[PDB]
Amino acid sequence: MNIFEILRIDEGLRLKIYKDTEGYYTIGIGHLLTKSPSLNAAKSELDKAIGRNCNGVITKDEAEKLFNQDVDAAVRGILRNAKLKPVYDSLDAVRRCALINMVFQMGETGVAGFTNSLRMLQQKRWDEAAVNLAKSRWYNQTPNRAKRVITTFRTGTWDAYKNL
Repeated sequence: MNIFEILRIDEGLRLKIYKDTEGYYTIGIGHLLTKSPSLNAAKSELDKAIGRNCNGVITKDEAEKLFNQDVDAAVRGILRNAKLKPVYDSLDAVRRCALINMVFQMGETGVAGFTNSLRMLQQKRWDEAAVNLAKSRWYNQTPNRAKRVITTFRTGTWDAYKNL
């Protein structure tokens, strides 16, 4: 299983503008368009992102294009972040997917803020980090998805997504 597949599972795929779990305008595979309340603002950002007049709808290919860009961006962001890079470099390949998934969801800034948990991952105290990570707004808001990432960090396997 790879990052693309895991994220495709956690975000879904929507070809029309929709509101994410926080009420923000999104399209494709978790591609945030805007945090503004205006649909026009969103359709505007949409057309700018795709390079065409979309009228709030895109194609599968266009979604996949945004998705590759976003994943790429997440990785790069991890690599350039002083708090994140060291954690990421210390981890195994599976666990690296878990960190990227959180960053894709919440931004580098948001993740860089889990100081305690990051330290614990770095030290490879899996159980402790899993408990610490659960004590967050992230977990309370999106519990099922959070459990999937968390078990991934805890077990170092893809079992949580093997059901799915």
